[PDB]
Amino acid sequence: DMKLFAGNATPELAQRIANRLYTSLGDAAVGRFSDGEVSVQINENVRGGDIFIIQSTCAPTNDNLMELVVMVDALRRASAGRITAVIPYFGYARQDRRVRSARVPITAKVVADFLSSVGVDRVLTVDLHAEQIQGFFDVPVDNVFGSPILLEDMLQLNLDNPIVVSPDIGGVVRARAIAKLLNDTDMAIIDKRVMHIIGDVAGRDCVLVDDMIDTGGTLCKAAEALKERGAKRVFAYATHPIFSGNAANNLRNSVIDEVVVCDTIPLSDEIKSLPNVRTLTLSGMLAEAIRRISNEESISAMFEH
Amino acid sequence: DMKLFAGNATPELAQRIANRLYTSLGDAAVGRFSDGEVSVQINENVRGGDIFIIQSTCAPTNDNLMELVVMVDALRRASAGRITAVIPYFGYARQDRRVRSARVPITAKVVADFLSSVGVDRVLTVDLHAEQIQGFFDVPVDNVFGSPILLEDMLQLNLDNPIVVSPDIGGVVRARAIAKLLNDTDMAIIDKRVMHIIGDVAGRDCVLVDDMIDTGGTLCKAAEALKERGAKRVFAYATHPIFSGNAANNLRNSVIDEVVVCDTIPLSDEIKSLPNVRTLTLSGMLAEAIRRISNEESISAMFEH
Amino acid sequence: DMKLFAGNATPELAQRIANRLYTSLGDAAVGRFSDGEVSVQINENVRGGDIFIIQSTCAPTNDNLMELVVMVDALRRASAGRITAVIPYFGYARQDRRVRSARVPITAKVVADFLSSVGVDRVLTVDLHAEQIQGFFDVPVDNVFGSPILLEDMLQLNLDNPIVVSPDIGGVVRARAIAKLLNDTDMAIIDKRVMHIIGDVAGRDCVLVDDMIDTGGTLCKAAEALKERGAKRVFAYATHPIFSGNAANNLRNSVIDEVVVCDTIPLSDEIKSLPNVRTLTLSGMLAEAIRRISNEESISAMFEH
Amino acid sequence: DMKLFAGNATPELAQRIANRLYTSLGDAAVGRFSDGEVSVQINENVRGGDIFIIQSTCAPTNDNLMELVVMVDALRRASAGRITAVIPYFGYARQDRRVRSARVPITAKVVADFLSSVGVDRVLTVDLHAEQIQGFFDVPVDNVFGSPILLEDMLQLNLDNPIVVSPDIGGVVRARAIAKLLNDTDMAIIDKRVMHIIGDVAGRDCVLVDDMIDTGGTLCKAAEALKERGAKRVFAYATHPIFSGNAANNLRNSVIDEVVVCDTIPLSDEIKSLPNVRTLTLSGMLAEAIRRISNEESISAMFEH
Amino acid sequence: DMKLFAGNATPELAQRIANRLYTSLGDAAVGRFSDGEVSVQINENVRGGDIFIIQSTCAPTNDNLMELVVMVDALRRASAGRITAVIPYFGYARQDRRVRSARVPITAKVVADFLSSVGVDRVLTVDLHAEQIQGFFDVPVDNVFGSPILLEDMLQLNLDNPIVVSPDIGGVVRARAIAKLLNDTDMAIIDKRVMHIIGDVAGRDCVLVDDMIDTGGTLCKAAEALKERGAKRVFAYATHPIFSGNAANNLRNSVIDEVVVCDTIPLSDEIKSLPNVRTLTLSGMLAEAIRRISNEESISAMFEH
Amino acid sequence: DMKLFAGNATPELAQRIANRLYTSLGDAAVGRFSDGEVSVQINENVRGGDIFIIQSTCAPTNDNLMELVVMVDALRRASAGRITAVIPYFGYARQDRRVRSARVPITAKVVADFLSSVGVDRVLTVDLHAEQIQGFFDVPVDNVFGSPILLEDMLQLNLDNPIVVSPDIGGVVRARAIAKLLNDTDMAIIDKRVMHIIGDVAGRDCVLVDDMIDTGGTLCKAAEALKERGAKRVFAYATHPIFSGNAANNLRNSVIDEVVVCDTIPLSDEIKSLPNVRTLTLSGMLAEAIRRISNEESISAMFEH
Repeated sequence: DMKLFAGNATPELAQRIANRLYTSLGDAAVGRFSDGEVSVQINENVRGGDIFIIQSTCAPTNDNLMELVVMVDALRRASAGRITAVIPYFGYARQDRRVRSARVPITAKVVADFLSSVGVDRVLTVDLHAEQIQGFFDVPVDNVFGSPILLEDMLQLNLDNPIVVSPDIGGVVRARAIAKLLNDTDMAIIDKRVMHIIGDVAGRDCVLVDDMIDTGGTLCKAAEALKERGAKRVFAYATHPIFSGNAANNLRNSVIDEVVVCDTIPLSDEIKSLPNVRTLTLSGMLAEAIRRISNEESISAMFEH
Repeated sequence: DMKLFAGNATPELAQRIANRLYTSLGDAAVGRFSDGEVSVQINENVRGGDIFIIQSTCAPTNDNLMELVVMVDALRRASAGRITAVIPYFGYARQDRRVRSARVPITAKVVADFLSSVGVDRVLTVDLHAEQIQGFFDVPVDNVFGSPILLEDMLQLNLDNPIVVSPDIGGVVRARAIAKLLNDTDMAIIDKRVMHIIGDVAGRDCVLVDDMIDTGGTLCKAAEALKERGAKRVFAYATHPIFSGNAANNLRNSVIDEVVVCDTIPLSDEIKSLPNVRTLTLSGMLAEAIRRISNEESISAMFEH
Repeated sequence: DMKLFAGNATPELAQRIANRLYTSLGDAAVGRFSDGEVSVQINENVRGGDIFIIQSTCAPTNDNLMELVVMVDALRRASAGRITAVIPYFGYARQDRRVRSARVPITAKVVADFLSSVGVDRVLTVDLHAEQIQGFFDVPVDNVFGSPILLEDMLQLNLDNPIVVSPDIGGVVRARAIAKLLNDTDMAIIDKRVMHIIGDVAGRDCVLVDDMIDTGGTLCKAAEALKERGAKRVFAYATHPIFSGNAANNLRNSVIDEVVVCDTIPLSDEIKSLPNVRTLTLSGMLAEAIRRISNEESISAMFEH
Repeated sequence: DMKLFAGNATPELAQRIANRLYTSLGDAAVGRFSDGEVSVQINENVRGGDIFIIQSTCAPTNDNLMELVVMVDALRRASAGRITAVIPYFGYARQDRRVRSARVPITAKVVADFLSSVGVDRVLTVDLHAEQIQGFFDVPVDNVFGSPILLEDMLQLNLDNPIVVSPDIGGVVRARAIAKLLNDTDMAIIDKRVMHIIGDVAGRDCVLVDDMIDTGGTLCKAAEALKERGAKRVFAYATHPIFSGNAANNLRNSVIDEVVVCDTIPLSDEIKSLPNVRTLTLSGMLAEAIRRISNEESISAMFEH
Repeated sequence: DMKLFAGNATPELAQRIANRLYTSLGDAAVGRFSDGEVSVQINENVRGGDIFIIQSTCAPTNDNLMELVVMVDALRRASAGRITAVIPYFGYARQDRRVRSARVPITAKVVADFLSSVGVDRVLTVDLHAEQIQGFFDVPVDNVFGSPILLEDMLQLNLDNPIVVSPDIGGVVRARAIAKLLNDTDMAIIDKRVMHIIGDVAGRDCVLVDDMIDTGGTLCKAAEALKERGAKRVFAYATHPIFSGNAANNLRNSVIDEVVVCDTIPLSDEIKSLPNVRTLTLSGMLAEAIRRISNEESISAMFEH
Repeated sequence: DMKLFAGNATPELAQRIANRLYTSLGDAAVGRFSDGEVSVQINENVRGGDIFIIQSTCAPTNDNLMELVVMVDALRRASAGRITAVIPYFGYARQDRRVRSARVPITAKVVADFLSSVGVDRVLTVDLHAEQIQGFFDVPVDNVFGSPILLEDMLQLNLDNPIVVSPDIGGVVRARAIAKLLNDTDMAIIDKRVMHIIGDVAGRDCVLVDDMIDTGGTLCKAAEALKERGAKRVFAYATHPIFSGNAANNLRNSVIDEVVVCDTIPLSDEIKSLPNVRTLTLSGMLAEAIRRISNEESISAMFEH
């Protein structure tokens, strides 16, 4: 009784997930009216079904989120059994954007409350900030991780002497975990006092790890700082290729030799033109997670022995 | 303790209302981040205050609505006393858009629930469809009407022998009311069997009345149909100048001599270039309504003796 | 696991539905105490069952609605699995009753909220005003239509040259739909300027169509107006036989030759004494709808090819 | 900013309260439509006001309760500041009606939830069962007592040697309290094994005390049982004169010399014809309670030194 | 799909129930941090399962209740299907504790609301005060009774001429029911004017019945009062052995020959040292109730033919 | 109309705040029953008042939290106007306690929801983790900071050459802020690879800064690590003196010369016996914050020019 629907944010990823589930996307016409309002209508029978909506809240964030909530409402009024919102990238949840006024909203809370109000039953995201936002949901949240796929790709290319360098001081726990998993290699930290790199970096291959790349910026500066001191090659691995701002003149005019990202965001054409940017796929893991959520099997058993 | 804030949809109308209230707009920086997410921060002290947010949900509808709800959340977390959302045009509430699938959402209900969830205390709209949407709100809704201003402008230009013609069959009650108010003049109906005009139209001045103009379309066709039979001049009066689609080649290539609208929507530049389109202002009525809501005075006493 | 319960509004219709489902009504003693309060007690085991309550909110409206909500509460506290309220006629939902004070409640909203609060999971009505009230429910609403049965009875009696006449101007969409379905016959409108009948009516058989008959009134006046100009016979078809006020001296002292109604309201004895009033039955359609709701089958597939 | 409104249950008591507050009842037309649905419309301006609704939920209980909730909704949608429901007698709250099925609703809970849902802010009742029902309300409940007025009337008529006799075993705490207050007189209990009267009753004046009289019944039987053994006179004092069933042939064909009740229920004409039934008034206490609730003064200071 | 979890209040009773269900307690580490906060973590996979939590809210009440709600939250965030809270003794629900200030909370309501908020779906208690507290829950409550087991143990020891004596006047209904069930024996009441025992007690065996024993106190005084007049033996039967205060010097320094209680509370060691205190077990009835709740079978059919 | 109430967690701090407000604590008897349940009763009249409850949720956490929610319920049922919960230390909110099972509750969310459910209107805490927990509250939260008082005490004792050292890597932002405020002194970090101290520490006075001290532990180890390399004196400044575990043998058997804490937790006697532990007071700041919250003045204006 599992049915898959998709919006307009990630149609390719939705098609890949549908292919790996040996099914097809549902028949729903999701489009825009003349004045810009979201138009949604369901042409299938979804009564009592187990519905999954694959809709990342990537740029344009507001249109995608409105599509998501309007589809949820249309499916809830059509007597759908359970609605799961598969959101590969959760939009209004970034923590590294704080302009100092102290009178600011909590937009992740707003989005979580609106999702719960419109009728969402479950959430399945990828690499959420798994310390804060899971408390904003009154519905169960299944957070799956893109780290295993990125790490299994890291092990493929046979780095000389890998060292994991966190691009900043906030994200050192993830770097430590990846370093421990990756053959228990060495450890390094970039600190912005200028740059204060901590550890030994000389004649090695560095692997910067992050959950996001917005405008290059911090990653490009960290790569430059640790390549000033004779790092052989610099590989930057990220899960969410937001690539806003310029992010195409920052990557080209940089010393990073390869940026590896996942396919949670469509990765617009100008980035595709770059030669040193390669994208992985989360379709297999997301399909397995969807199948296990539908059948009430252990999601955590997918990531550990 | 009344404070006024504005977003980015209607900044001119908000400034006019603030001028007529002998006050100034509050200091809130409402803008966009690099990736398109709404950024809101309040630079004033709004603790215990009586806050009004002037934000029409016009095109682009989703960005404007997200600005509105994010401002409401930011003000609610800043210990604002009461939050009133002054929405001159309510976006996802049109009834004349029905594509036949029968599995469709009720978007006005979704917007009303999200407004109530984020922390809105009152709503003040202009010319809402005052039979359905007021039941979707669990907060009080003050619906003020743009009919008195349009009618007082109608009486100014000294029509030869005015006759009120409803552009379609759904909106005949409003046409009857305006005809009764306007010196108890004659009555006519356009019916789409082709066009089936009902009543006497010959050597008179016709005044089409509607609450909205989207793409010309129905109004242009009605004007052509009733000018086939020797109508002297045709004036179309509307409250909400949505003007989507073309709405600039429809108006120019038409026989309408003057289109009079209100200022609930910014009325983009290409429409401004047209010579036969003139806009009124609702700033005085909205300012009086805001002042009466703040002081708990009779709003209905503003429109009747 | 389907169980059927009934109150005191429509016991005959409930028995007919139970007969067509090859089952029997549940054992619940629904009665009145000495002081007039509703007494409800369930003598069956309804734990985990799929419960349906057949209770029209017809006159006396308040007693019937109180019976309905008290039965819902009694079944919800008895660990019933799902409760569906089959309401053939929704009571506080009429739109053609507006006395002008502008300070009035929305009673349909009140009833919907109270139904949702007491523990109703689904609603199944017949010929609701399917543009407004479905937004007042936060539970799914299945609106089934009595039009197919009335129309299939219309086609039986072999009208000479049928023409569909809407009794007023508000309900012209339904008349147009029925005219299109009924061999694509002609079209006519009654307008109250006196009566302003639009179209050709002479030597034909007219079929007035409405969703309700309260006191004769509008239908009797329309029949008189269109029989002034040589209409052969006049048949009035309605879904809800409210028949309040007099509605028995209006029908007898009228020129309508046959009034055909459905059995959503018990149709009290004085109306039964009339010879020109004949009632159809919705028991088959309601039984099929109940069976399809219980088994999660397509309700819309019942009404279209 | 205090305004008083009334329904159709207790219009005389509402008028008395309005007279003692030196004000007048608000202008609201509360009536019935042709089909029996409650019609409510507010002809006053109640924006920001402090509204009190005086509406007992006495027989007919369902119509009165529907009037109450419809008035509450009409006032809440008219931007009323605070709504207090003054309910002199709470209807669906009796505990001495238990038919043994164990699958029964809790109707007091249903009424409390519906009152809270429709928009009631406070409740002010008289002689509620102040151990259970106050937990069913999520709004503050002010329970005032009719005991002081009944007791001050008891002390007036100069009983020979008063003894307080509880009509049954459940209500012995109230009898003990009244006996302690009434000059610390003696104590007696009626027990239904036949009747098992406990204590000394001979040559004395007995004063049965209860919060309600439904059909005579228990009180008449207790009076007969304790007058079998030479009780001089028997006075029955109650707060709520429900007087359902017969309650007019039970009182006449009884040995009770005087039944004293309050005016929370209109006390229909046949009871008025009886000579041995006298009614007190709670209008003064209710007016003082309303005035103290509006001004945020101590209600409990009204009943104690 | 049934899983059983336990806290730290009643681990022995939970183990007995798990043994009678031919299963084992789930793997959850419920403990305390250094500062006293409750630590809970689930080491099993409970996705989609039917979870039961066996946790009495006995002394220490606050720690046990916090353990219960924290386990409920941990299981709800782990995608548990349905959570049933098996609470053999409900803590904040006693009615025989009223200190006179009239400004007091309703703690049973607070606990019920917090249980409903944290995510509890059903409640299964033993010998609750089944007239008030069941209305405080918006989730179904299954109240099972320890009376059959106590009564079947009463019939075992072959009393000479049993007479059921209620320890006070409030609990006479339960005493009457047990007397009717126990061979329809005689009836007696203890009344505190000193003690006013009602009925014949001489040369008989008395069986005091209560739902609770807190500090001896009332039961010890009643036993002394009815043994002043030549009662052969006095047996006190209770369901909840709270045994607070002293309750060990009251029982030893008393004339009660045997106190029989159930195992809803762990019955601390000093009480175990007493020779005249014997405990029964509710594990069989609770296991049957759990099995019937999981399989949606009639609970009431467990207690009657 | 401001009234102050206190529980049993922090009676001294509550008395100090009441003294600085020139008022007295309200008359509420907050105690324990025999079985350990919280007993609360209000002996004052709090109708319409502006109530503040000063109750830290410190050890024993569960008893203190239950006292808090029971007082809130008792005051809400007594018609209190607004209830503000002044919680100097929020209990179930620590983030540095993560045992790895991934099936764990979010206890801060549970406490926030229960506070909102029982009827709390506002929260005023001290040095909360101001990035996560403020989103768990649907009521406004006023987070005041103990940093200004600790820093003004730091500047008093005339350190030789102060350097701020963060005890770990998570809390480096607060250390950077305090270093910038404290004459823009130098910066250092302790990193646990053993200890990896970053920066220059030799012949200086180090000032470790943290929001909490639980068991010494991390702070003692950091002090030892940075005193291995010739630090003159080591001062540890904290806001919340939890001091659980041993925390009295860790501090004595350490090289820290002075531990300065605030008075949000009663700081039990064994810690008082230590000579090198000195406590500050937040009573002035909390009194000013309470006064400004009551009068709707700017709280943020208290901490900045």
